[PDB]
Amino acid sequence: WCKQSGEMCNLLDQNCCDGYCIVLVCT
Repeated sequence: WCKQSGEMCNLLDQNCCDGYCIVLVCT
């Protein structure tokens, strides 16, 4: 269950598909 790079993410518990969470959106 990955998160599209650009969806709602978390700065401590993010789970982007293969990038990182900045501010409030995965990349």
